[PDB]
Amino acid sequence: SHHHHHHSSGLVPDHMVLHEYVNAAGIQGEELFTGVVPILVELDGDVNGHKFSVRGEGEGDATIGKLTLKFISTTGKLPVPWPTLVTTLVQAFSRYPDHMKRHDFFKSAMPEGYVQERTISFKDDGKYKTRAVVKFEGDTLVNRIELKGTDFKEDGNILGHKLEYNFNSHNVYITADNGIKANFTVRHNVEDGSVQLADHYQQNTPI
Repeated sequence: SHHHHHHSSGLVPDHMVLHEYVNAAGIQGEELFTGVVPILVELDGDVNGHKFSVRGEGEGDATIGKLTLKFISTTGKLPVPWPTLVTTLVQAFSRYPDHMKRHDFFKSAMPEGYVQERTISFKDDGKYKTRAVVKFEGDTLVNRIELKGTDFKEDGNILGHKLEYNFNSHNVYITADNGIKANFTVRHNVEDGSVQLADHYQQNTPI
């Protein structure tokens, strides 16, 4: 009724390539994750009124907890730093040890999927509200997202693009909600050596 994911991310050279490593610890739909699974990501966003869209493609291998995703901004330059979109842009690919596969809400909701909603509050700055559908549509796992960002400072670390293009490791704590809830705090390195925290509040509902 309470476990975590450990997440590690590599961001590689408007465009971003993301390599993700995720495993669970702390304690029917699984058959779609035996192989390598193609992934499609679509995000439509508005931050302080700045509209943008992101499209991503890649594939995931949940038996080892690895994902590779390539993203492009289809509307030109992003109004926010790519690192701030990483957690929004598929926790079904987390590797669960055999002894706790019964807690894998994300795979067991498949193929029908789940709705994933978050509020992400950047400390001393604005917030994102996100709503996503994560599901299989044929042989492909899709993550379809609407993101609304509000209350950001124009000279802050987000709209001012002061975050380093890298990503730290995090623990994502998960408990049963007939869905799940999760809470965690992301740490973003800032170009002046400070850290920008981003509190994540998440609720997932099966479809």
